[PDB]
Amino acid sequence: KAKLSLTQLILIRLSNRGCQTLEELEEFTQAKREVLLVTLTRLHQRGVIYRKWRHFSGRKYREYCLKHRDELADLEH
Repeated sequence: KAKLSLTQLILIRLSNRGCQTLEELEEFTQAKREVLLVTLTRLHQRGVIYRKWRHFSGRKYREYCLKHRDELADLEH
């Protein structure tokens, strides 16, 4: 993991699985949430990684999908 950047780690992780959570990316990278969010946000502005809230077990959690139309995210969720 250390050999790759946090950008590479997230993108490759989301390449393996279309959508992951911040907590799952946290465990994957072992990086800080804020630091990962910086990468996710900068990629989000580039239209690379998209975000959507999903209600689960009485609580809403935000998850991130790679190369997934935001419109489609709204339709699916």
